[PDB]
Amino acid sequence: MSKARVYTEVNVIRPKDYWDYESLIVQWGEQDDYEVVRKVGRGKYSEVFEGINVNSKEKCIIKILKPVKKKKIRREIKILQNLCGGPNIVKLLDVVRDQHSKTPSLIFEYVNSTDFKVLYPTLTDYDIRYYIYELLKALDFCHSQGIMHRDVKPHNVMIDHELRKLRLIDWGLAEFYHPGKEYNVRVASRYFKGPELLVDLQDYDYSLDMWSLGCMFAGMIFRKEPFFYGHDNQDQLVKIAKVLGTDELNAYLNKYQLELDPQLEALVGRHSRKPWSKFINADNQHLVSPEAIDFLDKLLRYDHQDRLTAKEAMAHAYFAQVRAAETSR
Ligand SMILES: Nc1ncnc2c1ncn2[C@@H]1O[C@H](COP(=O)(O)OP(=O)(O)NP(=O)(O)O)[C@@H](O)[C@H]1O
Ligand SMILES: [Cl-]
Ligand SMILES: [Cl-]
Ligand SMILES: [Cl-]
Ligand SMILES: [Mg+2]
Repeated sequence: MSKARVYTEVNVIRPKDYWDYESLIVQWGEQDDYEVVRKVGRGKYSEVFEGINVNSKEKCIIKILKPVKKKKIRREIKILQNLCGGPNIVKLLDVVRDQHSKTPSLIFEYVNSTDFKVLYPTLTDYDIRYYIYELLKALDFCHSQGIMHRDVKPHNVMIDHELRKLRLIDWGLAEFYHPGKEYNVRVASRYFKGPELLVDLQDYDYSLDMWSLGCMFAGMIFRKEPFFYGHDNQDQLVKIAKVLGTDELNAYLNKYQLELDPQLEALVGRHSRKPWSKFINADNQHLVSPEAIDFLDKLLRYDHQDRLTAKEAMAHAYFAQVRAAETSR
């Protein structure tokens, strides 16, 4: 079986009540202490509003969880409480519920987000280095708490470009890492699913989040988001294989003793690894550097054991000056 290279035993050492979200008894707050002000988003499982504290009027975010199973409600709540206060994690402020319908609501800090479709074309070489570093600080922290995010994507990375604050949000797909556990591969979003999700490798770890970050980083520096534009889960692996090459995919399949479907094998075919320099053009050359390619190259690997950890990534030469500006304080 496969185990994480780092933070392998966190949930083994911690007391059971840290990761046993099934047995969590929520201590709810007064639900009438908040009221919606304007609907701000939606989803398959919730409907998030810009709320407002009834007293302070101070704004917030009210994520009203739809009829989901109580086991998944407790999981997201327990993860948000374990990660509260960590660097660049969205701050859970309160947890309330109706008392009549038992419908729960998660109260978050408000973030003056700029949607990635609007913000990303205006990001510079320095902006990308800074924001990816802030996102790496969030991933390293949650990995150090024995938790995988499993839904890293631009829609879940809130950026207030005026204050240059970043917040990793949406933890409804997050899970505790237990060594040797077989997880559901129906996680994350199509364009950011790691190869392990597309080949049914169920004993994945924190490195799944590093692949998703790699897809984001590729789409940013090449100004081609989504970078792997697959039309379904099978075509997603095909889009990956024509970039990374099939010969390293075959080695990946042989190592973990996996096998592709007869149908999927016909679509993947045989392909040479494409050099990252082939994706440079006049519109994105100002964002692409040799350090950027080396850092990207060490994230997008079939074998999840060869991907950089978050801490290994923060130490890459691509982030040298960002660390210089950070240590100066
Ligand atoms: N703290 C926040 N501040 C501002 N907007 C927020 C905040 N949290 C969430 N949102 C908005 O709400 C949207 C969806 O919230 P989210 O927590 O991802 O619910 P969701 O149902 O899990 N979405 P999904 O990825 O489809 O499952 C985001 O894309 C933002 O536009
Ligand atoms: Cl799940
Ligand atoms: Cl290259
Ligand atoms: Cl990590
Ligand atoms: Mg989301």
